[PDB]
Amino acid sequence: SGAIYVGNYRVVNRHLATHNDWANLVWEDSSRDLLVSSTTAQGCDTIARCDCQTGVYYCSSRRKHYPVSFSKPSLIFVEASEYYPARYQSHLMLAVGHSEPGDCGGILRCQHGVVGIVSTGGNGLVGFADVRDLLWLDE
Ligand SMILES: COc1ccccc1[C@@H](C)C(=O)N1CCC[C@H](C(N)=O)C1
Ligand SMILES: [Zn+2]
Repeated sequence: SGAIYVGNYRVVNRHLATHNDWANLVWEDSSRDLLVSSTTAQGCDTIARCDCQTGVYYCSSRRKHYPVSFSKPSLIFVEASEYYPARYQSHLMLAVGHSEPGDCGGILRCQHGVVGIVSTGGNGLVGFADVRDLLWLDE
């Protein structure tokens, strides 16, 4: 679990969005596993606007943060799960690291701010849904 809170927006994994997220929907994209909802309170987070390929992510299944080198946002095949059919997920970045069911929503940060959230795992890999291209989150 986990979310980004920036301005009057909440960014979550689309497959973990609640009834309240859907009732306050701003934007969603199944191909990216992202959903953004509106909030009444002002958020706690800053979004990175950069091309960093290293950072640190939070892994809830270890209660620890790990440093990672990750690929640039790209179109990657993701196997079927209970939440999606087998498909290509866009704007996804991969790295070597631990991620299991439950770790989705953990934040990946570089020195400039939030980069994205955990969206895929298994096989000693961890995948992050990028949010750095969503410039409107800042306004
Ligand atoms: C079967 O899921 C796992 C198995 C081992 C390890 C980890 C997982 C989880 C985290 C995972 O990668 N996904 C399930 C939730 C939606 C994800 C997506 N973006 O399509 C895919
Ligand atoms: Zn950066």
